[PDB]
Amino acid sequence: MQIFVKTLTGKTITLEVEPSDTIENVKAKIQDKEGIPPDQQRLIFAGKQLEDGRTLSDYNIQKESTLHLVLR
Ligand SMILES: [Hg+2]
Repeated sequence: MQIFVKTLTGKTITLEVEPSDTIENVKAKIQDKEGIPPDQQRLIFAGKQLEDGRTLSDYNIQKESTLHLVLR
């Protein structure tokens, strides 16, 4: 499914992911696509900071959802 990642620069990146994917993989996808080191990625959804060991499904993130990316 497709999801959006809104960065603080005003750029929104599109990503193809599965609800079963882990947050660490999502960060991996972002680094692969935008080159942002995973260690600097702070993802937020619904006011919650996402944890590397959890999955998108754990947070109820569905298609067309928008995550927020703040660089650490
Ligand atoms: Hg938002």
